[PDB]
Amino acid sequence: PAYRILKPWWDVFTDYISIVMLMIAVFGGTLQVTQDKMICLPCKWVTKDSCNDSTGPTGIKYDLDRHQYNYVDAVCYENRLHWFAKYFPYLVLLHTLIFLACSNFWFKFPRTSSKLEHFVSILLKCFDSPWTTRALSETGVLDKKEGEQAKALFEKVKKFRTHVEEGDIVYRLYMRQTIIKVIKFALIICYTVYYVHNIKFDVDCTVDIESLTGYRTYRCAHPLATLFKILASFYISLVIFYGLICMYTLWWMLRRSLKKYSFESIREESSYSDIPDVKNDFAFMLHLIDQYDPLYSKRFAVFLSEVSENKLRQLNLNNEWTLDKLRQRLTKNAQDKLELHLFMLSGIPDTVFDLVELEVLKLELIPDVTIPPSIAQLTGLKELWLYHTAAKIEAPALAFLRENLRALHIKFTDIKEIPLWIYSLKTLEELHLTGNLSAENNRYIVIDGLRELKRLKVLRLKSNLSKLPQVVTDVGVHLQKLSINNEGTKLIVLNSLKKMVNLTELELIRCDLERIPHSIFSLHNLQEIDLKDNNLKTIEEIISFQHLHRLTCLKLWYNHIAYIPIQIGNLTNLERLYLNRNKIEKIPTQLFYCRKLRYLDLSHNNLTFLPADIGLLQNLQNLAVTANRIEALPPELFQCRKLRALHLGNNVLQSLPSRVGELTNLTQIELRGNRLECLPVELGECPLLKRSGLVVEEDLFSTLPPEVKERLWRADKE
Amino acid sequence: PAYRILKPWWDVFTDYISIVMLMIAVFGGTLQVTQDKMICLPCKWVTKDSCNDSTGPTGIKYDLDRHQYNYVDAVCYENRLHWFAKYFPYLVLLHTLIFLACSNFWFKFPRTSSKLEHFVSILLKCFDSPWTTRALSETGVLDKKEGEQAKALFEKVKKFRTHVEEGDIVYRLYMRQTIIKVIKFALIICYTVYYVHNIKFDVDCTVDIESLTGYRTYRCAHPLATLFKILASFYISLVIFYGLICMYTLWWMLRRSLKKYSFESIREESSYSDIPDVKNDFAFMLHLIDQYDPLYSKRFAVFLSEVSENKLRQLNLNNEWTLDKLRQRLTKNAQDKLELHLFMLSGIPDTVFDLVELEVLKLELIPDVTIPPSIAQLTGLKELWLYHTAAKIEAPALAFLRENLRALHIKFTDIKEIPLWIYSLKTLEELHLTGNLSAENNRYIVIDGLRELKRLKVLRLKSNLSKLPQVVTDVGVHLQKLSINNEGTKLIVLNSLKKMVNLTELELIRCDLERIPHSIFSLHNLQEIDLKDNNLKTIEEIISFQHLHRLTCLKLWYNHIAYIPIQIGNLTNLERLYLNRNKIEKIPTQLFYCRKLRYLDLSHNNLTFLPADIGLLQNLQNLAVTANRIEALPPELFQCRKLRALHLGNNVLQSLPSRVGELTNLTQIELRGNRLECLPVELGECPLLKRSGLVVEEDLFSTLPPEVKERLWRADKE
Repeated sequence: PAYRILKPWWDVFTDYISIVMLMIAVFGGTLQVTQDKMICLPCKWVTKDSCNDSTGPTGIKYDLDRHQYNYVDAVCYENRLHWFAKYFPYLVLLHTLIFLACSNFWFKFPRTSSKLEHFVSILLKCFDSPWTTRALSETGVLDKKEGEQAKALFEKVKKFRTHVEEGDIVYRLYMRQTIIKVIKFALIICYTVYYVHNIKFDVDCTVDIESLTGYRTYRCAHPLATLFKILASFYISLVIFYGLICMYTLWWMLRRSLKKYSFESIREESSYSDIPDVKNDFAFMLHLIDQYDPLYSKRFAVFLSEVSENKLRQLNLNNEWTLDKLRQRLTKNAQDKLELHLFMLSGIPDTVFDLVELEVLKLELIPDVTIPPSIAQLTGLKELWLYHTAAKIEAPALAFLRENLRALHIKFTDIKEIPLWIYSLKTLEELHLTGNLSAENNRYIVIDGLRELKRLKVLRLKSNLSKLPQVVTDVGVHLQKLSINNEGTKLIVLNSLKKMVNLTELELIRCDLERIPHSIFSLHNLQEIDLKDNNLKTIEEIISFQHLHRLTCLKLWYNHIAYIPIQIGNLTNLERLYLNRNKIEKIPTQLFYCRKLRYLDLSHNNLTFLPADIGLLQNLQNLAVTANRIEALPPELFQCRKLRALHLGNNVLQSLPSRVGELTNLTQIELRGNRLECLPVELGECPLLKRSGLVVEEDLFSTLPPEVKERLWRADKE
Repeated sequence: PAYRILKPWWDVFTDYISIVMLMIAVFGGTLQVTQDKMICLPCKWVTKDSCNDSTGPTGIKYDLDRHQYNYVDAVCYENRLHWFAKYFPYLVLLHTLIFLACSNFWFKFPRTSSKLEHFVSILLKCFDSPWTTRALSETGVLDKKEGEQAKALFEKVKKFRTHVEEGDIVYRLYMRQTIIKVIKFALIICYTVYYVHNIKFDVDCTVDIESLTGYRTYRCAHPLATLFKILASFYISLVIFYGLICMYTLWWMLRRSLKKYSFESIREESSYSDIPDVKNDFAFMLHLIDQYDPLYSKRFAVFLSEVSENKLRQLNLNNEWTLDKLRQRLTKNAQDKLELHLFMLSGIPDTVFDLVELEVLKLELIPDVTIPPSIAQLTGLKELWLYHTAAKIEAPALAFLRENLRALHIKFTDIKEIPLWIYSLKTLEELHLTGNLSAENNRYIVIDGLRELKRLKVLRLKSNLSKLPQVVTDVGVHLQKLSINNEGTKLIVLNSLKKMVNLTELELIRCDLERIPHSIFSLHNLQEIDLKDNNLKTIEEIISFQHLHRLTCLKLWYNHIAYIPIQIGNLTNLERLYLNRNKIEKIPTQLFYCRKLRYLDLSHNNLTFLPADIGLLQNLQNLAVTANRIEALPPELFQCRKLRALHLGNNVLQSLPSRVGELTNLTQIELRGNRLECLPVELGECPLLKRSGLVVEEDLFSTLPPEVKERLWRADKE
């Protein structure tokens, strides 16, 4: 059936003893009801209310009719026969019924019956699940339905365990009913042994009946006395055994503290040490199961272990993300390297470590992930991005990283979630800290270990830092690229950059400087300068940039500057100048003294006209003047032949010179938003020009001869 | 039901006998309770407390009313009727109940009830499993679910076997209850046969009742005496049969030692000889099953054989390692041919032999590997790798390998674990021994069979040779490439290389020569010679190498040479020369006389400067001068234009000569570890120059003008 596992050997022994006692009770009751007469005979001679018992023999004449004998039998039976001899079977029946009631009370009381049914259903479901079979076998691939069933079983087992530990009702009812059984056995044995000698075959009744029969005392015989006596002896022996069993049950329930379950055997033998001991009302059920069969408890033990749940989740992720299905999700970043980005995953699948070709791994919002040593299988992995991810490392994996790690990007909201092994990677070249290093008024101790990286070359601090850290200044002695994104927070250098003399990039995006630092003049090794959104008003510091012999990538876009300084003519080695999103009205001629410009870009600025000496800069390749008040392009703009990109959008350009055919290198040109009424007929005289190379509105697209349109459409096939 | 298989014929016979005895008990009980009266009559004439039994006949007047007769009947029934006549049905009921209880004890006792239920569940599952059907049919294609279920059933059967052999409980209870049955039958027969004569129709009761009736003795009649007597005879016959059955059960359990199961008939008939005998508490259940039906035991026996587990593993391997998986798992080795690597696999999947394009097979740590004839299905297979695997091959597959096998790789630690059929492979061309052939005071007898293979070209002995085996000396007269690696173990020749006349490769890696052997001079046909890690001291024997007019690949790295002899100039055929990892203070100029050097490399040498004569080596391709204290490079060296690779690591260099720019065939060059600070501009103009070709420090790369960097990186794509 179903509840056979919930009854220990003593319970079934008591059940069978109760059945035998019920048979005794019904046999005695049938005996009494069918015939329990008391055959009484008056005796002539009386010796203190007792019969004296003092040619051929002859019978004794009593002159009593049959009905008088029946009456004296009835009176002597009701009055002078001991109540035990008359009511033994009924007392046995009542005691057996009470024993059965107190044995089955917890099975029938709904408050505990529901809990028992829930526990047995859960135990049966957890006993036969193949996940338990696999876990016991281990002491590769499982079906999705099986994994989902195991996950649901884990969840409901945990919820049931949480719900049950506060009950403490099944154990209380079991203990109370066992106490009732023990005390009932004590009383039954005492009174039955005391009164069993009170039943006998021959009895004497002096019932005081003279006016109806004529004799006072009667010698009476009870035919069932011997049978009732042997039945009482049998019932006494049965109750003795029942009481011994109940005493054993009490001793078992009072010498173990059954509210606490050990659960140590499996966790010390199978090494499943992460199984906490259960509280009251659940240790009792497990003890009962142990008394029935320890294997059920052993198989149910796996569902309470965190290791089992964790490896179940890992197997679920392995099934969900196969190798072929995961190579599909591989993507390429801007740097053209294989990138695997995990988003909102429950963890790191172990199948991702089979991709030897993996090069970039990005982890974003995965909770409490431990990088398994299987990462040692990978070879080409160089970038690891942990955005809001706390990753814990193992010993072989940490050494593998310290040997073969190149890049690391981490974003964090609190310091406590940053890796504690980040400093152990002494070969990391580039680091990207986009968290919030401003702890509780600390001197950036959380990054004080940045000096450990002796091969650190790129820094990407974006943490709203109020000032450049001492540790950063120390580590910048061998730093190639320094990038600070202060998000508009005011930053003060205060003579802190001259320590670094090997920096090549000094990106200062949103540092809110408002002034070009005076220490940047000491970094003659700087080549790329970016000052986006620093609220810079005066940029006359170009008067000191000529000492920097490698200044070639001066970028000053997204700023508020009025007039370009003449000191630009001081510099000569400028290759990429960017001054977009500014308010500049006049373009100086001396700016063109830098004949090495390649990617000059002046777009979204309050410009008015293009100087006619731009042809003097024949090395120009790109020039984007989108969103500017440029009335017309001067012809000298087309003197250059090396120009490639030319973006003139949202500009008031009424006319376009026909000499566009002079430039063969003009690849992409953008003229959307301009006030053009007709297009040059030499626009098609460019061998290298595709559909994406021309960006104009359709309405004016047909004003040119259709032949060049057909040529362009023919060249746009592939 | 389910336990009918667990009850032999004696069990069901005893159950039916107990049913019949219970019918006797209830019939006798109903008889006694319904009417068990004893009709007594007083006798007037008495002879020693016994009735004497001494015109028309007339009745005898006793002057006793009916109630006096009832009283004397009751008294004579209780006192002078034998207890057996009154309590025969109740004793029969008690004995029947005890017999039933001791028969069903083990089924109802939970400790053995759970074990029996688990055993019968496992037996029923293993009886109808189609895996047993296949195994018995064998004395094709199997579903994945069926195979998984079969593996799980195998595992749980093994676990149950491990759990049960320590029990020894069910057998003990069965033996004890059979002993109880036998002794109870003995006592029942004794007392019942002794007291059956005590029941009789006519009885005499001298009950001493004079004050109530007036007669001393009474002749009484028991109406049920004859019915009870025939019932007792029937019950005695039934008990005799029951006792004989129990005696047979005891004899069956005491002449076979049921703790141990032979299990040898099936394992000797079906060739499943690998079925170990089961221990106690599990052999007993098998004996019971044999008593019921041997077919259940035979079908359950397959799960206890290692052979069935092995073939189930093989089938699961074939189902798992599908054709597509192995096809995708094929790799390209260094030799540019299809290769497949098997690591720690339990066997070779049969789907592997369906990859006709396979050419190289690698097996490592595969235990008890058997090559089926289906390897003849493979056609492109040419090399076999047997790493720590003992391969067993049949006649057709052996012929296929004798006809279509080129190379062989075997790894071992013992002599015996190598294949004994290796010498049967006539068309073998390459051999790879990586074991320990140094046996107990033998002249390498095991490899003595190498004389069988006259078609061999490559021999790769690696067994830490102390003396060259005579078999190798005799077989080297037709050998092409001989590579020997003793891992620093001493090697002696004593005129052992003179026998060979046509050898070309003489790799003597880590053979602890400590001196150049004098037997190598006779091998004028050698072309490649290497003496790495041979503890050499002086190499002035080059005068004896003038006989070798084909010596072009003499390698002497990883040695200890004080200086290069001046006899190198006598030779002129040097094309690949190596003296790496040595301590030589200067390179003599005569060594540069040989104009046809192409792969001269001198790395990790204590060299001071390179003579200008190195500029006459216009034919040199690769030159490695890493870890050399060369202060400057001669301009004459850069005059050549056929140089292909120049590696410079950890060298004393402050600047690079400016005439390298004239080089156009320079494919690659490295300057890592040097304290250089200036990179000449003319280095940026070269037809053969890419980012991979020139790898230098990041800081030093920024000193060159950037205009060529964009052009180079734009062509770095393809």
